[PDB]
Amino acid sequence: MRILEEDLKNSTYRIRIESLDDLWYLRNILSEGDEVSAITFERERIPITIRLKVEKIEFQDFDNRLRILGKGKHQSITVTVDSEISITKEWDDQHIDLLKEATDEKYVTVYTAVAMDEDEAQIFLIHPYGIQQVGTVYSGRSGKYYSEASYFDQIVNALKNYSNSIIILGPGFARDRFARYCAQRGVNVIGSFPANRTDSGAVYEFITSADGAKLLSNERIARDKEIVDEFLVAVKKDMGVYGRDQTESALQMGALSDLIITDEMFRTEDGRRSLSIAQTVGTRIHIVSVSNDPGQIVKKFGGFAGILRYRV
Repeated sequence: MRILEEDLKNSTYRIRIESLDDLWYLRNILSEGDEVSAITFERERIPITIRLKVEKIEFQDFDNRLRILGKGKHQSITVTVDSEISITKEWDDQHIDLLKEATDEKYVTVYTAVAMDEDEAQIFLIHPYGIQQVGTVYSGRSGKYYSEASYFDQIVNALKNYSNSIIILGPGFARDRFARYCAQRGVNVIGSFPANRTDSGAVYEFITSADGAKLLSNERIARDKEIVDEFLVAVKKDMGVYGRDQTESALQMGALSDLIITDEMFRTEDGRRSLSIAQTVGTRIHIVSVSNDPGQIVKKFGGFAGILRYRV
């Protein structure tokens, strides 16, 4: 994301979408009734009171449903890479952060991860907020025992359409052989790290490992993982709290050191309500995104979770 200009007086920022992921960020930045402005076409502007946003994680287009103000009837703005937008609203800390994050290369890097066996390789894109399965190459080895080269070859083809640093994962050294195979084709990798299985789980676990940390411990995905794990360990050790009621409850009595709520519940009034209470009470805040599995966990628990402390 790129910030073109701003108007402090009217709480506005003009941002330019540069990547697909920028849409995900835009989506989290926009809310209920914000005022958005765009130039449509012999150029004409279109200011709007947002009423609904249409966007699915990993999409390439973003739709702002609305009511024109700059007349009166419903209309719509379609955001895509290269689009420019003026957003007016009250910018709380969470939203300002989304902006600082979207525009910082150090935080939005995308990696291509290949978790492979001797007979199967799954490719994923590690977005700064979640994992996106993007294919699967079977070696067929069982059915042909066969040249591992044409399997490795299948993997390289599936990777041609992407251009991010590569991380190779997997159980038995098939990863090492493949990394060596890629070096001969020019294609160089950060890669090759052991992993129990060959599924998404492997990617998250890599995120959680020493090497994973050195690489992306600051990205959202890694952060949401870190806290939700703490919570999971918390609940096991009888120091955790889940569910709106129970959590809000423990929050109110300054009995919890960490308040974990979801992406979704933050767009909720209780959500925003509890965040401030949390600041009053002296409790750390954590907004986990349902766009990754750590978020999914908290979602299932109700969207609210907390880690206990001796009543403050």
